[PDB]
Amino acid sequence: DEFEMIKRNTSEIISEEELREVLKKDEKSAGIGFEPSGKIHLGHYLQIKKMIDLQNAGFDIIIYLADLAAYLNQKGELDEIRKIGDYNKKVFEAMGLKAKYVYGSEFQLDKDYTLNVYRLALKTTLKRARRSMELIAREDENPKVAEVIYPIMEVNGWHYSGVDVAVGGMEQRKIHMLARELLPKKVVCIHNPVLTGLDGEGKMSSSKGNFIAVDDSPEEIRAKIKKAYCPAGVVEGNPIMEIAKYFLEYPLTIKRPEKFGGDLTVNSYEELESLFKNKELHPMDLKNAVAEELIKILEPIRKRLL
Ligand SMILES: N[C@@H](Cc1ccc(-c2ccccn2)nc1)C(=O)O
Repeated sequence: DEFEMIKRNTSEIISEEELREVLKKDEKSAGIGFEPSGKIHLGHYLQIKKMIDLQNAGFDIIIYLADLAAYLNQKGELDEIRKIGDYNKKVFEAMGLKAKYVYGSEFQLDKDYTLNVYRLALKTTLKRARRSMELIAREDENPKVAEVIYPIMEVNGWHYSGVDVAVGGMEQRKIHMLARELLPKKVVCIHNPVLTGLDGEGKMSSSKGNFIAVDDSPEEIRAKIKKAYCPAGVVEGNPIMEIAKYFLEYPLTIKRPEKFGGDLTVNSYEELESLFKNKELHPMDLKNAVAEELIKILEPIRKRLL
């Protein structure tokens, strides 16, 4: 059903009971925001895929091109940030998402909005605001006051958005917790898992250059996958298995030379995981299949961008 379709491949739903209450409503809205990113990667796509799930489930979708957040988070000047946000919109549209796109700065600098930001700054401890930014803040040896304005800026955004559901990666959870504690309307928070970087050494991120971009060329995708961390039998923190879990359609046919066991059809990610944990499926053949199927999945996106 819709709940299950929404829940599929999420890390958590802050409350399932509250989301069930939302799904009874006819008019319901879900939002996500992104600091504009020079490259749109599989992390982004995972969340937009989830936004599409909600859209299919009768939700109106709003995407915040979070230009002011990105400004607060040291991404550059607003005019430049906004150009990147416009590029990001194009990618999201190429992904098949029709939604309303709003630049946070269209409303986040209004006088009454600001006064509410100050109101929330009185209710939010520095310690809690800092903790909320631990996975989000730009690396800074000398953390700026802007870092603790960021979470109250976003919390007030959620308040102003009027959405019933907020979406983001697990790293967003502490900011979302603040929103649920501070605001008169508790937003349902759907968190998506954070993908491991291709080298398996941290989470996948724009600043770490450890991601596959939705517009990477086939040859780039093949090279990135060839080189990725993918230890035999190891599923945990294996970025290739995660791509297989989050992006691929099943039944999945894995091509292999007969000398390695010949073509392999797997009817679910859970079978794939079993075959991989049991070492019936070698990294090399997993990689080849994941690279080819991923290329196919991203191709219509790469094709539109042009
Ligand atoms: N914290 C997210 C960025 C992010 C996400 C959402 C919002 C927001 C929500 C409602 C209205 C306005 N803005 N602002 C910023 C990230 O790390 O990409």
